[PDB]
Amino acid sequence: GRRLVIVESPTKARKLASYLGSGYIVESSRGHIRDLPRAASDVPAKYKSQPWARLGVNVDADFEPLYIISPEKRSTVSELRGLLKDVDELYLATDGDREGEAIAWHLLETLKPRIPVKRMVFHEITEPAIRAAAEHPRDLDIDLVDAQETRRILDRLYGYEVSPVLWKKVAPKLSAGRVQSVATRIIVARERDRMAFRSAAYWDILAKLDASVSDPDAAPPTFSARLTAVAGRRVATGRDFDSLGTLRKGDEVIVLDEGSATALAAGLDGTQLTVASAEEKPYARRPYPPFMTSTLQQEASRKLRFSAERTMSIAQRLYENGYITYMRTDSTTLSESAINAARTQARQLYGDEYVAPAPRQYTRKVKNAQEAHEAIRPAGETFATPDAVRRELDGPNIDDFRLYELIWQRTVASQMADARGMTLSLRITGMSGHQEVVFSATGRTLTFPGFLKAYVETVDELVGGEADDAERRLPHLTPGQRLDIVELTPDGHATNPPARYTEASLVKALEELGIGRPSTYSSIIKTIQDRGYVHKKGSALVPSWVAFAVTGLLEQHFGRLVDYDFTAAMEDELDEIAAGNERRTNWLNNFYFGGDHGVPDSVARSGGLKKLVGINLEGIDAREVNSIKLFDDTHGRPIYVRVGKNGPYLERLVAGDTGEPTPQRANLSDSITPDELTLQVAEELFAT
Repeated sequence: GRRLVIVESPTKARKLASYLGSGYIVESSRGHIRDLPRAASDVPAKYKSQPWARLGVNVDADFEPLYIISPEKRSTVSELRGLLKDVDELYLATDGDREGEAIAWHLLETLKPRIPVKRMVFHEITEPAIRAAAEHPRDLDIDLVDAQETRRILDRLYGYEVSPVLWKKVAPKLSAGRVQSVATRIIVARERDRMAFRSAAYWDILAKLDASVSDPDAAPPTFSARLTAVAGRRVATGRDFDSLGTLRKGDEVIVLDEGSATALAAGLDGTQLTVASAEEKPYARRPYPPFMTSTLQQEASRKLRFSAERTMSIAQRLYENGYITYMRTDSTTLSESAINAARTQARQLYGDEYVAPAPRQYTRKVKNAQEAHEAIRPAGETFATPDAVRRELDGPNIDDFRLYELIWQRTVASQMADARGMTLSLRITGMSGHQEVVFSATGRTLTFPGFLKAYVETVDELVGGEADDAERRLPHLTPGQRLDIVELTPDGHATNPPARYTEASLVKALEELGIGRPSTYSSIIKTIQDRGYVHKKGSALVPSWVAFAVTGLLEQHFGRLVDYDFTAAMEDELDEIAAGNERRTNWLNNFYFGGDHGVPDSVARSGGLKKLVGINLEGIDAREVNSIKLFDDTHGRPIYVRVGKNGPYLERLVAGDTGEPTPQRANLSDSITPDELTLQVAEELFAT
């Protein structure tokens, strides 16, 4: 009575074997065992008579794939076949999402069992979860397998059609990547917005006011306020200017400068201000939901400074070793046992007052419940505390401890009571010579921390802002109360260009645009950095010059392929295949050959990928593709970056010795970010 069990990895195999016990042999497939051909030599002799076999897809026979065993996986397949000959049953215990379902399907196609097969699905590796899964197998879900295969074939066809354009028009060393190119466009577009941004100056007055002379119990006795109106005209702030430094077409404002702000402050010397309005308004802040993949990568990035790749590598270990639930999920739902476990831990650490009065369920509907239906949380019916786990995960496993702690803290905080406090507003009037001025101040208290004692989100380092537990205190004041002026400071400001993305804020955008999925956020972000499209300047993602070249080529000549809405619709359509609401063959025929289905003017409705890419490329001039226009110099001569074989350089045409146009050049490193290469910097590079 021997049973063979197959999982993706050796760590998972040892952990399952520890719970299944005697009579189970648990082996690892090392991931996928088959793939489309990667080179001519992968094509077996039987298929060398098929001209499509190297591409690996017969588009004329409903996109029939040629799956072959990768040469580095032959010995794995050979061992599994030999083991199979000596067992009475086969258990396939890969992940239950479409990736793991496709691996199970491939193992069946390759191993061809003559014995019963049980497909085991679980989202945490605990003795009760593994025992349950073995006793209650799931039927193989061919809709999941078809969705996985649709994406595999899509990626192969996309690469087959688009790569040669990139090679001919940009550089031979480039690889096509469809969703990668969209993420790169997001980053390029932001850099272009920063390059085109022009700042505007505006001034106000910062006042330090002292209320201790009027009300001796004022706490705090001093506070800050800013000038917000003059003679019934609102003072301009940074939000009132457009991206070129001109006022928006909204309500009238007055833009102060140094002179007018200083003159206003001067007319306020020796006078008192008067409280006009003072409001105290309660707020109640609900806890953050339990983690899903997107918010785990965002918070691990902002708080722990982990890259999304590092976070998912750590989470994989924590999952395979039994510490957390499955880490690729769009659910924030907790099981009844995990709600009760979190609520008990909160009570024991923070007291009855800090537990939510009723249990909190964050039942956000998941697009496919078959693939992952629980939040990322500590595994088991009772969560191991961090203190309990700190010893097991010390030394070289410190990353695992730190991410486990973050997950534990988030999960307990999700079952805690709302935070409470007061939002504070203050409107203050005075007179500067003949002109009435208004001063404004705001404030926020935290009278009850609630869940914030256990978890506070970290603000994005580039966007900035106030943390959810920060407090800004203001004394209690009454309309008509007099205030003395301690200090008056005319204060100068400039508008700021839109923030670059961090890894955290790019994940957030990929999720909100509907372009990323739990299984793809981190691989997109890692791949755009490894293939040289994007690099890191501190925590900021900065596009390289070749990213401008490739993004421009796609935008100018293949625009539907990098359109955010068309991309999100394709990702949604693949999900419909996974749910059994759309057919693999129908989808591939419509996308590749053209069809009457999908959103208006998509690749499919315009005639299909094959026709879209196969336009006349002679009109695409490689020289302009690899030329990024920056600006004219003071003589009106265009300056541009050229992406050469040896990397980028600055260029402009100038009068030679004969007076005819002559190239002047200056080589460029990624030390200079694109929005830093101003005209002034360019002239400096041209001098050397």
